[PDB]
Amino acid sequence: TTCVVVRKGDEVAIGADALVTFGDTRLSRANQKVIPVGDSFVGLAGTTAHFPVMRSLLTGMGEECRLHTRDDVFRTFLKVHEKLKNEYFINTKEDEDDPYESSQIVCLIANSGGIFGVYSYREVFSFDRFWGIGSGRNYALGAMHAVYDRTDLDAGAIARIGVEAGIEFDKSSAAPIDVHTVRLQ
Amino acid sequence: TTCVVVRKGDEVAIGADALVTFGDTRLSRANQKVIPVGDSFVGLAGTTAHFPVMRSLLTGMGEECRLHTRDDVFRTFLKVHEKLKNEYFINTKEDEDDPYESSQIVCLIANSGGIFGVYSYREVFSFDRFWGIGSGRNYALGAMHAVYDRTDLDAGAIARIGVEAGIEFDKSSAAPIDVHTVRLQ
Amino acid sequence: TTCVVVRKGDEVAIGADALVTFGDTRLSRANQKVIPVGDSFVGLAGTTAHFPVMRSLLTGMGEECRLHTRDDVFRTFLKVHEKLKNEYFINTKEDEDDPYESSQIVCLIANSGGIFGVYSYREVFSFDRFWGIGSGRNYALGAMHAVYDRTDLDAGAIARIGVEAGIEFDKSSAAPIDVHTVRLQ
Amino acid sequence: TTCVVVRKGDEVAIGADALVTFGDTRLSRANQKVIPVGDSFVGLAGTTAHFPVMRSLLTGMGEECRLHTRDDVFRTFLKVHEKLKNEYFINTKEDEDDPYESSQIVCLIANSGGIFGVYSYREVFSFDRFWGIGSGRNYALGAMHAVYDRTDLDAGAIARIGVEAGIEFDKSSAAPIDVHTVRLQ
Amino acid sequence: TTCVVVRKGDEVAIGADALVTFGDTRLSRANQKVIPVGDSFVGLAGTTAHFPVMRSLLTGMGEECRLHTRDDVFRTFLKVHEKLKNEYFINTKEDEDDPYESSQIVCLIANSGGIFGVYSYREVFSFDRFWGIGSGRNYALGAMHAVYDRTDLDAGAIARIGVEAGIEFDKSSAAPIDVHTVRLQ
Amino acid sequence: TTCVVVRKGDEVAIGADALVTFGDTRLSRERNQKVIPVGDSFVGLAGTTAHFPVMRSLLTGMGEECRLHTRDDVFRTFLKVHEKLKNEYFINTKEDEDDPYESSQIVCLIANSGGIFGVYSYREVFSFDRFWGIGSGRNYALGAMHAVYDRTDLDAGAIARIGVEAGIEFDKSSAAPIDVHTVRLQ
Amino acid sequence: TTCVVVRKGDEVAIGADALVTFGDTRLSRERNQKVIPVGDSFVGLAGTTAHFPVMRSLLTGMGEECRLHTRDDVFRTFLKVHEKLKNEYFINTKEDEDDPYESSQIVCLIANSGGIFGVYSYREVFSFDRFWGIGSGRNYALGAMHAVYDRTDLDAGAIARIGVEAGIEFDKSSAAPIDVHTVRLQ
Amino acid sequence: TTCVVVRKGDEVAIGADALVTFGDTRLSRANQKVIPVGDSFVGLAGTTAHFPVMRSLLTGMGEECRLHTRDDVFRTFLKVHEKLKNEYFINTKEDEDDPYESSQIVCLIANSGGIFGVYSYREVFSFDRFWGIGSGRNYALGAMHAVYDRTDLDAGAIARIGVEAGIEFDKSSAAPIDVHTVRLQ
Amino acid sequence: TTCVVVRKGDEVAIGADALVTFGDTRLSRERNQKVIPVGDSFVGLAGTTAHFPVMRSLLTGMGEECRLHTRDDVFRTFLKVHEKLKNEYFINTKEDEDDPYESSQIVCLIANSGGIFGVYSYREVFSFDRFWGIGSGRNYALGAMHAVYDRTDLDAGAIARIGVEAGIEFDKSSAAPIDVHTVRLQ
Amino acid sequence: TTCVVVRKGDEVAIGADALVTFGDTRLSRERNQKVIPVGDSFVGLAGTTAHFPVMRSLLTGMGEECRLHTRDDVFRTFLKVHEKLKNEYFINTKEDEDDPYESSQIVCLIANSGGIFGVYSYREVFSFDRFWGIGSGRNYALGAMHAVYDRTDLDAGAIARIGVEAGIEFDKSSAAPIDVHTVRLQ
Amino acid sequence: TTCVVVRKGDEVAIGADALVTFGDTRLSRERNQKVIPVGDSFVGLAGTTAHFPVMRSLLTGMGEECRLHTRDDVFRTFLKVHEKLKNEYFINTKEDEDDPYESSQIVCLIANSGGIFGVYSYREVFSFDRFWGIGSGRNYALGAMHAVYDRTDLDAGAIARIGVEAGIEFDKSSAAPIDVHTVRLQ
Repeated sequence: TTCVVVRKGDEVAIGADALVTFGDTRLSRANQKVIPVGDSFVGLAGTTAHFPVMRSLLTGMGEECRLHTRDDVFRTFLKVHEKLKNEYFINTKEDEDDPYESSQIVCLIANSGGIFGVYSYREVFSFDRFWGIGSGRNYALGAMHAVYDRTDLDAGAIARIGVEAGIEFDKSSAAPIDVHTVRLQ
Repeated sequence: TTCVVVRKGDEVAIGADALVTFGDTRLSRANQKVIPVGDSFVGLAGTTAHFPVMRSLLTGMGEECRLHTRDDVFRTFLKVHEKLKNEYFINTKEDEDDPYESSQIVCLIANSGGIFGVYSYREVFSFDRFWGIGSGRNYALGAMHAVYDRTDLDAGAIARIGVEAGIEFDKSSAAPIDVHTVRLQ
Repeated sequence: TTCVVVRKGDEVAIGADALVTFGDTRLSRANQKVIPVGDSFVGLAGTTAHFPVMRSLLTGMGEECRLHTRDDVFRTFLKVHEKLKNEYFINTKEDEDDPYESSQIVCLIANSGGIFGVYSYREVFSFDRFWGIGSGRNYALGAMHAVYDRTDLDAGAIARIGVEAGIEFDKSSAAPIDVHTVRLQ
Repeated sequence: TTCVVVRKGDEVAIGADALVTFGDTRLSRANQKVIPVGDSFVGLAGTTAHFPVMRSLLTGMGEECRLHTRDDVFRTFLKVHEKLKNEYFINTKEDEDDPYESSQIVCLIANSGGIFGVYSYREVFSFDRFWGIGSGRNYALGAMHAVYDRTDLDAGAIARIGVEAGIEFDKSSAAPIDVHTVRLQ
Repeated sequence: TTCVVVRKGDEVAIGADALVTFGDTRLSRANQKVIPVGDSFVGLAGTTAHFPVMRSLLTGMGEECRLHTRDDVFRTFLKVHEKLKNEYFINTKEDEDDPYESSQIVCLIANSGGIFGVYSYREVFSFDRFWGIGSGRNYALGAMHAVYDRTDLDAGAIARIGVEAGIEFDKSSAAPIDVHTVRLQ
Repeated sequence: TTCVVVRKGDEVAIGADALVTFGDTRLSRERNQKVIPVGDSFVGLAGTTAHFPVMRSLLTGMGEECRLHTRDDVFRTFLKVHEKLKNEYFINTKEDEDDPYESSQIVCLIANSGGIFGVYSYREVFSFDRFWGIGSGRNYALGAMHAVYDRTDLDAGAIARIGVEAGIEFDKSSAAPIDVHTVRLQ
Repeated sequence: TTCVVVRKGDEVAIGADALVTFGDTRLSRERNQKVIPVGDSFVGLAGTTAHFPVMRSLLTGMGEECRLHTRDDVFRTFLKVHEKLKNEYFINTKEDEDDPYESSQIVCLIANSGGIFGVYSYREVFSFDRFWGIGSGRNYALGAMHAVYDRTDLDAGAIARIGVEAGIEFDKSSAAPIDVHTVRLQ
Repeated sequence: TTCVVVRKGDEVAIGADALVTFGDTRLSRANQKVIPVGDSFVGLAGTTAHFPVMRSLLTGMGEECRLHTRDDVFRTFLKVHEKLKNEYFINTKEDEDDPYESSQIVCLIANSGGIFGVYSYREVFSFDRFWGIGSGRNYALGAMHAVYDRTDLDAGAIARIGVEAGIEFDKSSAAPIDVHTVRLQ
Repeated sequence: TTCVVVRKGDEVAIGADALVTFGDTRLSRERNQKVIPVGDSFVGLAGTTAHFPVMRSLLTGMGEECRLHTRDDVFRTFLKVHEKLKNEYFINTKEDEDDPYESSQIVCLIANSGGIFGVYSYREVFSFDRFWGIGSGRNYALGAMHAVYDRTDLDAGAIARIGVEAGIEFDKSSAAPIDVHTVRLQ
Repeated sequence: TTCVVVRKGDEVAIGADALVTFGDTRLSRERNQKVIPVGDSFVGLAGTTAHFPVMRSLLTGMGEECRLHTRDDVFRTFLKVHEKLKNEYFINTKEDEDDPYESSQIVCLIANSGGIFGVYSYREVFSFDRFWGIGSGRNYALGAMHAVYDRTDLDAGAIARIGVEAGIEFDKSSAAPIDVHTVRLQ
Repeated sequence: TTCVVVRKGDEVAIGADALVTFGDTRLSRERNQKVIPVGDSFVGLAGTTAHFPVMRSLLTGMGEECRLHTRDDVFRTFLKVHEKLKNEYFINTKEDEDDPYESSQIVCLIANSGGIFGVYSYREVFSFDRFWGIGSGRNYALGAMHAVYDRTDLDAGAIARIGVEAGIEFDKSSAAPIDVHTVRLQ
């Protein structure tokens, strides 16, 4: 996976690749990993096997899923954690003494309030210019960093360039590219 | 095991091999891994040792076992998870940070509503053309992909060809082949 | 251990060896692993160290220990699981994602209702001709398979031949042989 | 440790060595591992570090510590398990699927009712002639087996010979030898 | 990370580097690891991924976050442990038999009451001259020890020198340096 | 990688995908790198891209002493490849008899007018009647080729393409474009 | 694999299954690949299919210097097989005395007019009086042959078939058809 | 650490070294590991990181901390275990099947009632002449054993000699030596 | 480390960061230590700082016998480097064919008027058309150079600088200042 | 161990602690054991006390053939030390290029009128401009020396003492007394 | 095992326990097996009883070429012991410089009129001023001897006895009776 979020000027963008697999076996589809949730867009980290519950949970919430500030995203995903446990019987533990782990990344978020990342359903970050997640994200970060200050490139174009870089070098990332842009409030 | 599901035109099909073992020792029988549940057919993944409880649970449910839509299959297997714990004292945990694991696959499903797969009793997928599970599934996927667009082949015939491929190359798959077809609503 | 069950004609049989050990050290006795439970015979898998509680539990049950059908054996051993936990404070967990393990085998059963095997106190199987368990069972299965269709051999004789094979080749199986026969209802 | 129990004629005996250590460091004393409990004698298996609670528990019980039959010893040590958990906050788990382990041995017992062994606070055995436990027990078993049928040797003398053998060959067994004899009822 | 605390004369100081990472990937920022909590300064140990909850918890407490004595810091962080569990569903276990582990370090603290360190949310230390934590702390300790008795250097200057040493030699420490000083009561 | 060989009628074929990587990082490339013309044979290389240059240089440099049209010839030729690797390039290729089957011991598939062959551990040579495949996508390829081999409208080249297509469809370590070469049997 | 040898009366027999695989993937084949005629003896090969070609080529190429009709002859012959593997084919077959029993050290079973034999680690040779078997299905085979050996209506060939049948019945790594050869004792 | 207790004549003594570390890094101090608790002295085993809670707990108890007999010490430290769990949320588990482990040692104790050692907060020992704990204790035991019968040496002098030996040979033991003596009742 | 090579138009470039460490402890230094002038080529060294001195001493001492302007020349030259390491400096550099891709087998990148090259395990030599990079920050560098390569205002030197900048930005084991050298193609 | 070398102005210094152990058990000693006079140089030995006697005997016995006043001389000298260890004392000192940085490969620090040096794996020699340190207490020492190096009142000897003091203060495997030797640069 | 050596005044002593085992099983014995008279020296052997016979046979057979009265003599003698073990008895005794301290590398303690010595890995020889000990009970022994060494009424023999007594008291792998030999210094 290569998923990125970008912020520049009065616009934000979220970009993602399309590859979905059950382990090493590719699954052909009719984008599955980027979800519209109200007027936000959420890009899911991790294995395809865990997408259906997350899509069903976030899209079903509706009004109680508030994402336009860091505190709102934080309180919302605390509620996502509780719903996973009580309704779907899924565990999402966090221990403070654990080091950084990629499998604890939940999602990136883009809306008119800004661009955000969620770690372990509890730790929420806000980003000023860009960030990315998944197996192709290091390639994406280098690309977006190299081109961000170009005057002819908006947030959507920078996000596309980020995903292109991930697809170019990562075997676990593949075309087509899905990009959505949103104007800041 | 090689178990497949196929959808083409106004018909769906489910196909499975017959090999059942306790570990490395083969068990001779009078098909054990494909179960009629109401008007659906369910193909069980995993070891033969865990078949009896699953067969007893699914066939005993009756009316509360609804499988003709993705949401119905989802809610039904959430109930299967609870029954396993409360009635049969069997555990089926899911952690979100876990990667893809073959031992979390529950079953494939075929009925007049379509063809489905269930992962970890919670994550439900719908398939457009075909899918397969078990040790011989990679051979089966290649075979079904190669022949799906043949105008002379219906869903039942494609499923047979899928199971044939699994039997040909996988030591843990064996004849005879069991195939059932159902007309879409 | 080599323990077998056989069914042929109007008779069933259960056969077992006599070797009992605490680890690698042999224990001399005055058969310990085959138990009469009402009008059934139960052959215990696993270490000698866990025999006393199982013998005490099964023989103490009496009327609530019903074993003449697959469903009865199933419900009975669900109750055995609960008694082990609540009365004797012993754990018998099952996880669905676990593969086949020999240490989960509980027993073989022979009575006028047929011949049965119990796995993990929850999964119950019925056998048509024969089966065996323990370290010498592969030798036993080969022997019984080779001689089953002999017109001069009844169920008791086939079971003896099964245990003989286990004793011949397995260091963890030893004479004398204990065989009991029961007429089918 | 080398601890043995013997039964012959109208007498039983229990024998033990004297070595006590905290790990590899020897502890000099004013026998610590053989305990008088009412009119029985109990020989403790395992590390010296766990002796004080066991001595305090068994000797404090008094009348509710009944040991003269297999069933009595069984029910008594079920109560010992509960007291360890509820009063002393010590765990003694048993899983049925576990293999034989020396660290699950609790004690040998000798009284006018016979000679007994307790495994995992739940599984109780009765012995006809002799048995032994601890690091020197294999040497002891060979010695007692070789001399048991000697007409000039009683149960006490056979037990001494058993402990002598353990002391001779096992570095974790040491003199002096402690032997107690009891007449059968 | 290199974070230090210093006490000398009528002044204390806290010093920290600026490097923040998600694993091996650096995160560019607009100091994130040093937090003003009332009139104290708290420097956070461990991964950047766990900063947001800790910052949100400590700054939200307000009056119930008392830090000017060893006992106050102790009782306050016991409450931090409970809030993490009950409000944020985060675990912070301590076992007494565990050895020293760097991942159990919580923070260093500097205020008008003195300089403190917190280990595992339960064990609180007070320091007379200085201490440091994180991957560059050994370099920092050597530097501060070498220069502490210099008559021209106050607590703030000694802390800067400590962080400089960490930045010089540790790849996981980077400029700019953040230092805050506070007068003792 | 998905590489296949096929034999049907008077024709044989060899097919391969194009993906080449240094570990997990893709390398953009130029004609197919893993299928090599060696005289009038075609050789498809198994394993990591990092070990391709020496193998390409060795096989193409041999010329006349690289004889591949029979099982025995392929066998003796690759014994010589083993010796050259050790003595000229200082590379080790050990075989122990007690070792089990390992995919990292696969060397190559071969197609020429003498037939279709596979080489394991530079010493064990097999001949195939209808088809075979190697690499991470080969199980998908085998299922596809098995399912379509008896089709009267499909020749050896077409069956090989279908094999590589299946590997590309399902294996993340296999990618288009597909390279196929056909040769008439002698 | 299930391979057995039997001796009874004036006849010996060798029996084997037909399943051959590259790892977990089955290879379709042609006559039985794992039983080899070597002069007037029959040799049944243990272990992975990947190591069959060199062993077949070595044993069948020896000819006159491959003498197998006594325990000492089989012993000296397979010492020479060990040396040829190392010097000609550059394959290692080490033995350490302190190693325990390992199934991957089994080389073959042998049947000829001199008797029935087994070879372990190319150095340790055994002679059998009634029967033995090797491979993943051998425990089932041993039980079957033991149960039926004393039947007056069954000769060595029939007992061997029954042994292989038992292996095929219960072992997933054993498959039909069954190959049996009988030889009269000298 | 080297901590010892000695008993001779009408006097007992407790001796300890001064080295305190956070892992491999030494901490300079203004003795931290020997605590006065009422009229007893308690020497703490294990890492410096766990000292503050133990010091705070034992010194805060006061009258309910009774230590002058084996049974009193036993009941007192059972209460210490409960307080650690309920007040400080610290775990101190004991399993009976565990072997001897140095990390389960709690403390040595010296008072007018005698000299004691506590293992796993539950198992209490009394010593006749001497004992020691920590990384330098083997050197200390050899020294004290060699000199105990010297007529010119009292309990305090023997304890000093014990700690001297630990300091001489153990890198994790360091001067100065702290010794306290108490007259037996 | 972040080291890159670039080729565009009539120019090539090599770029590297400056960070050098003994393990986790930084060493302050002097000109760039990891980029070496060897005749009229520039060589960027992969791996730990601890192994730089012998490699610098060996390559710069060779002189005329160190020929690097073609793939074959670089190949033969580094075969000789392998032999010198063993015979003169008593250092081992083994390669086994069955080993997978490993980053610790990377030797160097090379830039000269003949083109841009990479050397793996002293034996496997690659030529690059546009760019490549090695070391802990190379993935960031590859993404940056790929994103900007087709810019008409950027030459090979500028693209290399941008590559190293990206590595320094995100990798803790890469640090300023940046060292870049450009060479005109023959 | 804490051993340091310093260079400042016209003087160099070498400093070391005194702690020597067989494993965890301290050995009481006599002058400093880990700093050796070799001609007019001083050599500070890294690693376990158990390996000191052979190294002391070898270096002090060499005499004239032990030349240490330049980087190349130190390099050639310790290549000879490696050969003597193998041929005379039957001790192995292997280096593999693909190995990462390891503290157990550190041999010694050196101080003489030619400068201050460090030797890694008997083959890789470094020269230092201001200071360096080795052993378990070296990180504390580096921080101390870095913090005080630019003090106008401190010479090379005083900076080295301060370095060893820091190691002794914080490292349990470092202990007083401190041994320091100074030498004037040529 | 507890074995010690002591030096005080004009006398040295060597002391040892008597316990000998094959693994965990005790072997009953005869005079002390682990202390050997070699000419006019006494040698106490470390390690398992299983390796005593060759060492006893080698050292006692040497005679005149076994010189032990100085550190250099002991050193050269045990270099020769290493060579004899390899060439005559086919036993390996490797040393790698990068290895840490290991108790299984201890060879022996030595006492004679020249002083008291210890040998590590057949190559590293130490001389002791007051005392030392080896084996599983040595830490107890060191503490005892340290505590009593300065007693005016105790000679070297008495201090050694006290050392072995301490080992026997606390170590399960040490047992009575105690064997002590004293020798006057030259």
